[PDB]
Amino acid sequence: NALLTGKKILVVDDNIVNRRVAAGALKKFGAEVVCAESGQVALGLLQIPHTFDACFMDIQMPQMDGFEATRQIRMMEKETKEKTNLEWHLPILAMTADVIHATYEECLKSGMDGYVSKPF
Amino acid sequence: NALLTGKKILVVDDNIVNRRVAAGALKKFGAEVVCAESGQVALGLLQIPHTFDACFMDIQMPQMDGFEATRQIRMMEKETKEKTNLEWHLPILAMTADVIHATYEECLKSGMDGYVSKPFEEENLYKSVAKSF
Ligand SMILES: [K+]
Ligand SMILES: [K+]
Repeated sequence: NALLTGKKILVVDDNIVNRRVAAGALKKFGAEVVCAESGQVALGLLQIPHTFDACFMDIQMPQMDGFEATRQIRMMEKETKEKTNLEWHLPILAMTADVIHATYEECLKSGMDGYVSKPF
Repeated sequence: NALLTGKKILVVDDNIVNRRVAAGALKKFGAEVVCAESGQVALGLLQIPHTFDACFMDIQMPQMDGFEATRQIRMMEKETKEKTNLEWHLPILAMTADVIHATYEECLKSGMDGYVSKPFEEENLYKSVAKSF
């Protein structure tokens, strides 16, 4: 509960800056981190059984986005449930930062002066 | 005498709940509020010269979104500056909540267990230096 020692985290992101920064953040608390740059690579790493304890899922990726990739992880797990009678549920947290920042850049680009924080 | 007393706010939003909430809230601070359901209505209300002190701009609207409408509010001001030399710069604040809500609803629908709001900050950020050749 204080450190991530003994945990293995999958970071999926198609931005090399995100992959490097997330991994260093998680490694500073002792996580073993594996990075994937695409949904296909992530699905290949998540063949059941795998040893990952949690996954950070970039929602915006070409060819397969994070929603699709998640849908297929859940299909993989449902298949395993049916054939092994054990329930696999990898924790998956979406990484949305790049949808929100892109949104803020179009606001500024269009000429808006700011935005409402925690808006109406 | 309340905080926005004497101020007139244009709320542009195509969702009736936001219009009702934004306007009620702003009126409690003493603002006179006008609501618009579309960018075209907003552009019509912002004929220069106008009496609006601020504008809240829904970024996601059919037919004309808030970026477009903003883009044309700025052309109006630039045209005025060019032709009259008078400086108009309406304050425009983006309303982005419903884009974040939809994204968050899509995460749930796909099967994710949650989301990270704030991005990963890097540790030694202001610790970098400019090194000279
Ligand atoms: K991305
Ligand atoms: K909207």
